[PDB]
Amino acid sequence: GEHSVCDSVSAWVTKTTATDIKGNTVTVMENVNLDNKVYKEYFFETKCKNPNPEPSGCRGIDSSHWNSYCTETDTFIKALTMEGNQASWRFIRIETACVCVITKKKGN
Amino acid sequence: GEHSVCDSVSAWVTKTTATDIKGNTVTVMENVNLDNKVYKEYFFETKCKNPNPEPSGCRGIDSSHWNSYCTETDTFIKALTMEGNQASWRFIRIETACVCVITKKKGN
Ligand SMILES: CCCCCCCCCCCCCCCCCCCCCC(=O)O[C@@H](CO)COC(=O)CCCCCCCCCCCCC
Repeated sequence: GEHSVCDSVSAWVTKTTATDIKGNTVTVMENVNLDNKVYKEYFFETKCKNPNPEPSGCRGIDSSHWNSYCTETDTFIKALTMEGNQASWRFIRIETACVCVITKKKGN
Repeated sequence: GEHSVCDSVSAWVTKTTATDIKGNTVTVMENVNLDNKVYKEYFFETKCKNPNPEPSGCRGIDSSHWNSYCTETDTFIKALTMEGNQASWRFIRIETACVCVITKKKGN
């Protein structure tokens, strides 16, 4: 009977553009060519379903002492890309989890 | 001014063994040998450093109504695996974040 403190939505997605590990925005190839056959590029993306499952932020948080919200953390997936017209293999930034972050309130 | 609810540790790693997408334990290659160019397989994994970063469980949790602990979640990354003579690409699992899990009482 377990709950996560923030709700997530995971799916397989394709991207046309992404941002690599170092920051460059880069075109992500529709297809890739390995072992004389073509494959599409898919990515397992996990986003936040919303930033406040509970009206007071993350779930099960002590609201009296903590303000909170849920936001995503990234992973880095190797993919075939292109910056300008130079094609290269790079690690690109895919959202991989939905995590709660807290701000010690003495104000909000 | 902000804090994580559970802490995490990330690094780029090599894998000799790995759990596949269908549940099987499989062995990852040393190198991917493309066009007579060869590349090791690097994976970005994030783990928790602590199932409970605070005595109460996860940080900021209303411990009075909720029990809590932080655990890894998995992403799915294509790696080149082998069993003996037969190499194949398969989605293996990689720990990508530390999330807080809660159980006790309220719901909503
Ligand atoms: C069913 C079988 C079908 C297979 C087709 C796949 C379809 C799925 C979609 C996904 C597509 C991906 C396919 C992958 C195919 C592999 C091709 C091999 C080519 C190798 C080239 C390569 O490996 O890519 C490398 C560039 O050659 C990049 O490797 C890096 O140089 C090494 C790691 C360095 C990390 C540096 C960061 C340090 C910062 C500290 C950490 C803080 C972080 C914030």
